[PDB]
Amino acid sequence: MNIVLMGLPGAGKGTQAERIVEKYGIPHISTGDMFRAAMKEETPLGLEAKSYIDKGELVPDEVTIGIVRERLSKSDCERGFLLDGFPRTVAQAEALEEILEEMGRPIDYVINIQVDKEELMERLTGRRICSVCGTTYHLVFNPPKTPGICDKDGGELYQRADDNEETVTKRLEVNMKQTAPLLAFYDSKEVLVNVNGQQDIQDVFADVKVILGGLKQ
Ligand SMILES: Nc1ncnc2c1ncn2[C@@H]1O[C@H](COP(=O)(O)OP(=O)(O)OP(=O)(O)OP(=O)(O)OP(=O)(O)OC[C@H]2O[C@@H](n3cnc4c(N)ncnc43)[C@H](O)[C@@H]2O)[C@@H](O)[C@H]1O
Ligand SMILES: [Mg+2]
Ligand SMILES: [Zn+2]
Repeated sequence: MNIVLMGLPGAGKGTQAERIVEKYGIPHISTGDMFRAAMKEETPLGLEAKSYIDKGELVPDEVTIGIVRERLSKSDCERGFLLDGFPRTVAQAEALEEILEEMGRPIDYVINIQVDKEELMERLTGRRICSVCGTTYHLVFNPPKTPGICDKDGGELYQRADDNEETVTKRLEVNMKQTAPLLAFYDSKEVLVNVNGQQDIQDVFADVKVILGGLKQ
């Protein structure tokens, strides 16, 4: 159960990741989360990352590969893991292959969550996130039970700093450039599976379960 999720900004990676972790019991590894946590702490790594993240640009490959290698070296990853939003360049994918070869933990599937690009702006601009647990809601498509607060813990919802229209436009341009080469990389390795992310959340997850329920040790 060594799984990677890829998809354009807003496609539903984090929404699916939360459900995969709950169902299958493997740790969530999100480069986005790691960077934003480091930003909040204002560490040298965080202060370096912030410059890129704020513009909607990719953080350099070197630092990014480093933090993922470090995370994967932790004991919990022995049972599997769910990488969310990494790799997102071919150089990251190549380094990952080598790391996982050394570790003896090769990827089972790369799940590509496909959503029409024309949908992604509204996905992001309408997104609200729990400040306590980080789960995501959508004011139109997936609202909380009580406006402004999280169903699970009562935490206050907020809007991610990079979810403004101008930053979203950039984030979409940057990552769309990467789509064809990464798809070509993993289609080659015969681990790529496409899922239709343009469905109700539980229906996208139904399709994810078809794939992940098939895995046997
Ligand atoms: N490897 C790397 N290398 C270099 N730099 C890196 C890097 N990784 C990260 N970075 C940097 O860090 C930044 C942030 O990265 P990261 O945090 O990875 O952001 P991202 O990839 O842009 O993805 P998002 O979290 O924005 O969206 P998602 O697809 O997870 O959507 P969600 O499930 O919340 O859903 C979106 C919204 O839609 C709603 N929703 C979800 N599913 C559905 C559905 N099926 N139907 C309707 N609505 C839905 C949700 O409720 C929510 O409101 C990057 O821009 C970059 O600067
Ligand atoms: Mg996410
Ligand atoms: Zn919460």
